Amino acid sequence: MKDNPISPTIPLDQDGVHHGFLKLPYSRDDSAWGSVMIPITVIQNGAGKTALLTGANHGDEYEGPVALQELAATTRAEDVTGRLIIVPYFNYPAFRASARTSPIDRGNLNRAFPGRPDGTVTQKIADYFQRTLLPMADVAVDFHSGGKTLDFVPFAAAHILEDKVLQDACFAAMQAFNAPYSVQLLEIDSEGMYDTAVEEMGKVLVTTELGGGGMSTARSNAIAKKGLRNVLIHFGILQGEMQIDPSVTLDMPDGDCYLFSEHDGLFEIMIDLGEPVQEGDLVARVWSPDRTGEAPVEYRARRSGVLISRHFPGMIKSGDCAAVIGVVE
Amino acid sequence: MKDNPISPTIPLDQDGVHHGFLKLPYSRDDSAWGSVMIPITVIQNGAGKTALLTGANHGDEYEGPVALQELAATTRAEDVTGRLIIVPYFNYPAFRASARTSPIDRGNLNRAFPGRPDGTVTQKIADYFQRTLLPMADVAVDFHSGGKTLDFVPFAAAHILEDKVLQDACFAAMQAFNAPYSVQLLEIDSEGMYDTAVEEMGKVLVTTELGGGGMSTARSNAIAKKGLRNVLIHFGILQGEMQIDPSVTLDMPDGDCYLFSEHDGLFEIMIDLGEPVQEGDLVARVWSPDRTGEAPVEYRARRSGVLISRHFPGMIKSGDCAAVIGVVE
Amino acid sequence: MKDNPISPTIPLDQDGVHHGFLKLPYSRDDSAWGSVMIPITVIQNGAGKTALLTGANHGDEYEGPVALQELAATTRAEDVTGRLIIVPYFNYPAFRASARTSPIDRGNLNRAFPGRPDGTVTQKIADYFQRTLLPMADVAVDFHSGGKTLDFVPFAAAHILEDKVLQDACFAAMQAFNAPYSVQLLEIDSEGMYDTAVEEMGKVLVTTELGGGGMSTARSNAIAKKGLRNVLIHFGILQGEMQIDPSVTLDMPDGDCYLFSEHDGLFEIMIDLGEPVQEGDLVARVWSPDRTGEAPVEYRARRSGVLISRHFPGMIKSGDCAAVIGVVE
Amino acid sequence: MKDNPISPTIPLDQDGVHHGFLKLPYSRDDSAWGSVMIPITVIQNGAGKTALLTGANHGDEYEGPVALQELAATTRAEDVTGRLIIVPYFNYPAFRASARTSPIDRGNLNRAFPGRPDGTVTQKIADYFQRTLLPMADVAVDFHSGGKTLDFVPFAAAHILEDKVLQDACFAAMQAFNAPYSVQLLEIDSEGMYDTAVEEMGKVLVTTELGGGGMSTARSNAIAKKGLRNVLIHFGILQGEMQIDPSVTLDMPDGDCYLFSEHDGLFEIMIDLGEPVQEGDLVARVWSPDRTGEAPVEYRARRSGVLISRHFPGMIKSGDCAAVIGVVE
Amino acid sequence: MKDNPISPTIPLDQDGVHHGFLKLPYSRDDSAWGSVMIPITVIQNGAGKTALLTGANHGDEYEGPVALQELAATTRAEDVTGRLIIVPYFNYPAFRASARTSPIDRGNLNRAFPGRPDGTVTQKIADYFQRTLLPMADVAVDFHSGGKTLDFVPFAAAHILEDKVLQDACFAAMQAFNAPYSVQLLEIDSEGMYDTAVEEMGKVLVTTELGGGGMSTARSNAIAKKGLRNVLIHFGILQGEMQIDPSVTLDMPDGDCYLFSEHDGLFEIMIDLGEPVQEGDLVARVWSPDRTGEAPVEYRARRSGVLISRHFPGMIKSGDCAAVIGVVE
Amino acid sequence: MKDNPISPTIPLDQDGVHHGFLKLPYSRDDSAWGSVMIPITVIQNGAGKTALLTGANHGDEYEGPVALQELAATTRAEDVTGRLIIVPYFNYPAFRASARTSPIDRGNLNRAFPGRPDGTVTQKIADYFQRTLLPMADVAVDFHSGGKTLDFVPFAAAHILEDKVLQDACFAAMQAFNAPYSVQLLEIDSEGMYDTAVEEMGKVLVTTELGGGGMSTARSNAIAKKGLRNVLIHFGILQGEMQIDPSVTLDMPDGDCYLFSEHDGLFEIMIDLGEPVQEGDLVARVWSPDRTGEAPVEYRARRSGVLISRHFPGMIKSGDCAAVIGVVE
Ligand SMILES: [Ca+2]
Ligand SMILES: [Ca+2]
Ligand SMILES: [Ca+2]
Ligand SMILES: [Ca+2]
Ligand SMILES: [Ca+2]
Ligand SMILES: [Ca+2]
Ligand SMILES: [Cl-]
Ligand SMILES: [Cl-]
Ligand SMILES: [Cl-]
Ligand SMILES: [Cl-]
Ligand SMILES: [Cl-]
Ligand SMILES: [Cl-]
Repeated sequence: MKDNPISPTIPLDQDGVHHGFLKLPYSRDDSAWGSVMIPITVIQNGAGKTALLTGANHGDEYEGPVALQELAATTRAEDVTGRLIIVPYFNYPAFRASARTSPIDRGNLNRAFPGRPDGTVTQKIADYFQRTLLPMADVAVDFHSGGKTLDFVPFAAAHILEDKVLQDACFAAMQAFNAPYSVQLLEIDSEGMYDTAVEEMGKVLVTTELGGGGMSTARSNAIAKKGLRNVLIHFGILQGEMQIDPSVTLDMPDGDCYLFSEHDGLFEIMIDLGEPVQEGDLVARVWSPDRTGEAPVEYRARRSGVLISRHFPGMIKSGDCAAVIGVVE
Repeated sequence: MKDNPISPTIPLDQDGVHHGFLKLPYSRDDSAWGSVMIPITVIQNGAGKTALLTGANHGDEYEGPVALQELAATTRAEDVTGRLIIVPYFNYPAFRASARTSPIDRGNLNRAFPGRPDGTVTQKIADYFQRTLLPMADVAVDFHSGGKTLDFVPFAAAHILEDKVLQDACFAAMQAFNAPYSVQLLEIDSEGMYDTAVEEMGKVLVTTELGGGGMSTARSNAIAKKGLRNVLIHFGILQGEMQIDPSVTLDMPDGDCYLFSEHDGLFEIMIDLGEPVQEGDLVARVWSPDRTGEAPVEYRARRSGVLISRHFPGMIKSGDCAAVIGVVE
Repeated sequence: MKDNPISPTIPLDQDGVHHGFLKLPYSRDDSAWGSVMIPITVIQNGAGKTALLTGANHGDEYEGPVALQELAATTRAEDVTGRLIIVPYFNYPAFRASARTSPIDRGNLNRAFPGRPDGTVTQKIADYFQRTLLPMADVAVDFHSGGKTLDFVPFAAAHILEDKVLQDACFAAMQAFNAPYSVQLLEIDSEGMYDTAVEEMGKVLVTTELGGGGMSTARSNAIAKKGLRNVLIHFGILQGEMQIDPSVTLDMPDGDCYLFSEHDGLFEIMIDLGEPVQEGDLVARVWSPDRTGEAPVEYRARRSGVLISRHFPGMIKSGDCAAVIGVVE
Repeated sequence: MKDNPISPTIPLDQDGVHHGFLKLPYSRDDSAWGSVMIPITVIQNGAGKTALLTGANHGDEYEGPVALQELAATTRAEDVTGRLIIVPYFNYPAFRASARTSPIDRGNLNRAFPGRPDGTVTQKIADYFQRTLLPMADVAVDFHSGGKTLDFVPFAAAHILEDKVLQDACFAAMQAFNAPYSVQLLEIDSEGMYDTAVEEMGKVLVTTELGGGGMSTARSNAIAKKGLRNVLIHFGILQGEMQIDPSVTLDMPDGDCYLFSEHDGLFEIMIDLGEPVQEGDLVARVWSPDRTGEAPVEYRARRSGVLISRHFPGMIKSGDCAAVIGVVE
Repeated sequence: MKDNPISPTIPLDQDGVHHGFLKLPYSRDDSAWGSVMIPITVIQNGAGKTALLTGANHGDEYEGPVALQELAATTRAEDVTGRLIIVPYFNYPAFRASARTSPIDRGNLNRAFPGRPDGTVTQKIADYFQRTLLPMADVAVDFHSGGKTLDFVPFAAAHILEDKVLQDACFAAMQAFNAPYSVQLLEIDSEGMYDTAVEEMGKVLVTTELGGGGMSTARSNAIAKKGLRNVLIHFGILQGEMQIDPSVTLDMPDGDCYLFSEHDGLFEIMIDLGEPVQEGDLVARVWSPDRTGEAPVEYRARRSGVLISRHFPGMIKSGDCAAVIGVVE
Repeated sequence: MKDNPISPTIPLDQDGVHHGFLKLPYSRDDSAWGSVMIPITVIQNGAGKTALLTGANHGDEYEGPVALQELAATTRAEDVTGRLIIVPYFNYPAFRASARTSPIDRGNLNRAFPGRPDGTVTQKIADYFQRTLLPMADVAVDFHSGGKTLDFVPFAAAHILEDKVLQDACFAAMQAFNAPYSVQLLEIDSEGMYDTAVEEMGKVLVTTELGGGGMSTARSNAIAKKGLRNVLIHFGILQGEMQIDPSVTLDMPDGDCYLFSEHDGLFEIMIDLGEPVQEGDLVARVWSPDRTGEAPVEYRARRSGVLISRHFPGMIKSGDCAAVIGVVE
């Protein structure tokens, strides 16, 4: 396989604090000899694990990026035993466009793995992570949130894996994160995902869904920072005492959606995130976007639980997931 | 002045429940003989005031539209003493585009008054309301929310007016709405506004800011429905007992913004809506959108209070209002 | 009033055949020192009336432009007694974009009159015609067709005017055109129209609707050529014998539309142009564009007649005129 | 091969009338957890063939969709012996955009076969038809028309195939359709086509070209309905007597085009669809789109015949097929 | 007249060096409570004239902006006797888009005067300069270059004015600038121009054309810096000795263009900027953009001189000014 | 492999002068039966080499196209001994869009080789050149310039190749071209390039960089014409005496860039093309595009030399190559 064309502007394996870029050549109409300059910080000191920390895998998901920018700007080499490789804006082009996917190639980075060194920009990013960065990491933390179109109760997630020893390691790392909700689930759609790239190498992956709507709050930003610091202590890279608060564990959500809208319209949710519903209760109504006087279409809960995910925008489209009802363990 | 070209598909002054459209002729490349069909419901019965009820003055503001669609679809003529003229989607084209302003003319309907019958689509809407609908109304309720770029604590607002008798009437109607926050304020920018069109006629206007972010919640939707029902009881059009809960009154916010961003970047708010801050406390930080390792720009509270408004999206732009700190009476 | 900035590249009042442009200065991002070069041909010889002949008042209407390009390219000075001022592409920018309206300013040239010399490109075109060209003309012929969104039976039209002497002159010119259908109608929407600009000067105007759909046929192109040659003989500018065929006269259509769609969908017309319908007969059905199994919405004839106009495209929008039923005299 | 991700919202093999959707997951910036909901109706009763019926393979071709929506909405289970699988909008996204090709991926569905379950939306549609739906069908009817850029005399077509037994079966089905014109032709460009997908399985395919211009007429819509009903009787699925009218058979058109334009301009056709031309007769002229006085470019018939296809829009581009001359058998 | 809504973030009349913004409120879909933050620097010390210095009146013209950014960043209060008001990016939105005109309103700022406080963004900029900034200035320097579509020999220009005393003052200031070419000309198109706004107040205006093509060179940047420093010494605001080099004076160019292209194509200029041509010499040829083998269209010099302006891009459009031939005094 | 679908409208191997097109079928929404008509001229006479001559490999690079259009229009068969195959607009769609890459597929033709007959338009062009045209050529001349974003001193280039006999042949052809600068360099990025397609067949390739900025001058156009005529004499196809002027040879530039910008802003170059710099001298400064008063970012020469390449536009982006310093042999 050809070598990936990315070259860092900083060394990745030297002691100290280094701030620079992954330079990905990108020739196009408005820059014949141009590049995508992906921000990166490496902090390395003494002996320990290397953690690869990413935010904005999707460009409209902000909690991880806030936590990672602060981490990169405020952590001293002397506080670290091991290595932090910090990339707050993973699909950097998508992040710059405030979009889930890249405006260069419409690439969903989270489904681009293992990528290729001679493909689209998004594929070249994936390939560099697959073959260059991940092999130097022992563990990975990849932050997600709902994005502009979805909102979730704030959870950390661990995966059901064939390797039960790794599964337990991932579960322990997820507990350390200590988000207000905790999940362990089988990933239905594992092919091409970043999580799969990490896990199939035998490495612990920590992942989240920390809110959504294309925004973040002080509370959600604080969940990301605590969770990040906690897992970094768990991995032995940072030192100190972990913050431990109550967490609500959700029964195996099957990761699937059952309340798909069959109509475009004005979206009216009937309960808010985290709140209970009984089987048959109204979860949402879709009102006509183009006339008055018409009965709304109703979406009812198929079982009892709490609302764990919702369509975010005021307007919903045919085929959109309206809501997901989860079950507290 | 020429007559406005809008013609309703239903009568506006007949007893009963009528659902139809304001047909605004709109000739353009993709429809030579086309129209904007603005949904409208009229419900009239017995004797009483006429209320003109609008939502989606701005197209990305959803609480009012939910409350008004439900009102139009579920109210019986026999429940009404007076007249309801219900227009859930006021700048209908903006609403269809999920945008603050119309995609036809970039018109901000809320600053288009008094409009003109021979202008842009937005101006023709304004002119029809100014000269045809408002003169048949005794009172008006015009719902707002922050839109995609802003979020507010949920308030009902009444204006400081030169006519102190009307000012008191507006204040009383705002109290009846009974949102979780209550405001009375002088409008700095009154020229061209819908509120001014109503108030300068000597008529009570009820207005709100019920959340934002281009979405609504069951809680915010419920605030709109209760407030609407309450004011309609206050105006004698609907009957029943009002729902009265506690409300927090905000001292005269001067309606202005003091924490303008001077930088594009990643927006980190430090406290959430409704939460307290002391003078000099950090309210927000703007992180570099294109590198790591840089100290963030900080925005500090100029006085003590609670956060009443915030920039919503993850990314903030130079010149955006970051936040507004209000003071509890 | 300022002088219009248009300058012809040819003289407009010299004997012979001259082909050139109306140069309208147009400074913009992609040409700081640029122009719109509107094609024009002047043919002048001996003594007689001047006719001003325009096509593509709307840019997606093609019969007139075909007839006028052929006229400009094939008429000898020696065949003319008077003057032809031939502008096949009247809203030239709209014509170049294959659009009803200009892509520069969205201007509908047909409603831009009297225009202004310091306005938008479309307004400057109108102003030049209003103050420079029309005053040198005795008569005008302005070709229309339905455009991309409409189709009409092919008619020549004369207007009901306050000046009954001019009305009769216009009627006679319309009869000479001898399209397969003939109409005389009161124009409901006369303000700003080209037709009004001509007629209020006391001048004969010949106008048409010769088909539509953004295309033309050999038959429709031939209707335009015969009609043009006929009226030019009637006006004494060209010599020869007129072609006279049968014409169907339509009773005063009121120029208005009664079968507006209230739904977006798949458009199914039930009779074709020129064909009869009885009162209450189905004229069109609108099928759901996004599901199967739903009963279609039906549009029925309000009176007996023949179909004289129809919505053209497969997809119809809310507020589109579906069809117009006319009555044979 | 991976399973296709499409799941129907209805059963496809149960007796009765079922209306629903093929849910194709489609995650993108404006819907992270979204779908393309392709309308589908299944009608099954008793014993017989299964027919797979598609319209809007190309999204700007309307006759088939009208005929299929009516079929899905008006056919009773009790009228059927066999199964109808009805998909009026085959490239559903293209249909929603009124475009030949999908706005998601620019996919021409008619050249996307056999597709793949992990490709673009258009490829996933093709793959589902190739591996799931077609194998449950005995016969297929796939409607085409010219689209926005082309118009054809209305024909049903059967293909010259290597399997002469199937060729005869296809020919018989085409005769039953009984369009006003009949063709049997060798398909030059068979790779990737839907027709090839059906035929190479040993299955009868019925295909058409029923007009064009991005519109349909009552006559063309009626041709589609009769042809559909006729072939469904021929296949034994519906009962009744076929409608048989005269049909004109065209000699093997070689499916190729010889009158390509080498110029952009104003398109003037000289004869209309179905009308005769002699060898060397003028078929079309292209006039300058940007000046007057220039001789037009002429396109002449290479042999005698009738006009069977034409460029539709008023403006023609360099490299566009102007016209095709066919020969009556 | 209403007050302009712009408020500076810095004082404009205080001694010292102040860097900030003109905050122009700008509410729109992507920022409800947003602003255009126009950069501004004020440097004031001791006694003297105030100069108002602008670059990027057009956003794709770069020499002035380079010279003004350096001036604002490197000049000490102690070096100044008077006041510098420095706005390197005058049509700031156009500058941010690298466009001649604003992407907000397509406004050409140079023709927006006197503007209005309640108009478009561009008009509000003009109004603030007309009524607030210009009245506090004694002199103005407004830099231009050709932009993306034009290139000029580098000149400073002074205007022929009715006030001959001011005319002489402007001429003297232009000589001090000492560009490699010098011009004094009557402005044909004076209405709405910035230059007119300054001059009609009785104030000296210094203007330029320092190159073009949407770029600048070290030589052209150096012409701007020397010229700026020179005029600031001439006005008594900066101290030191002026740089004086040879300058070529051009005879009254009439500011008009005579070699307009009547064709789109590949543009071949035959002589370069500053080089001589004789009457009848070939100045440019336009080659067909869509075929080979065709004779090019030729543009010949109407009189002897030197090339002072040229169309820049490889592709030229109908109506573009190809070139202007000037005459050395 | 399938045959490429391109068919010439002229013979390619007949004596004489032939002007026509490569017809590449291209079906799309705005032309169902359309084509890309690539201009081509073939001139053949007597005995000799065939040269394949291309311009506008990138569509915004104009010197080659000017030289080749003139060559195709002015060369007589009788002047030729051999064959010229002249394609002035190689990526024809990119040329028509004045873009580096095709607007159809964003294809960079120069990296599309060997292409495929069933791929994108750009790939089909490449495939036709790879398998049809190149095999009939003995030599190739492929013109480049910087494009809209880059400017270069005008050089002819020859490559360092493994076949040292061919390397010497290429070097000799480059010397004959006799541009004002001469280079021989190892191509770092050879995979997929046109140059590689030619050279790996054992054939001499002549290539250039003759200026840039999306424009050309009489001087740069003249460099292209002389160089073309010279190499055609060297190859024995045209007769006459070569023009020989001084040429500056550049030491092996490594073809790489070391002064990448890490900042968006206003670009100020400090020396111009061809001018000397010493190690550590300032080559460029990037000024803030959104405020005043800030120190600029500086880019310094890493070694002594002359400026051989520069970023062209006024605005530079993060990751853009600012400049390249070369060394005179
Ligand atoms: Ca440790
Ligand atoms: Ca009452
Ligand atoms: Ca006569
Ligand atoms: Ca049967
Ligand atoms: Ca002084
Ligand atoms: Ca020879
Ligand atoms: Cl994903
Ligand atoms: Cl507002
Ligand atoms: Cl009109
Ligand atoms: Cl096809
Ligand atoms: Cl200007
Ligand atoms: Cl390249």
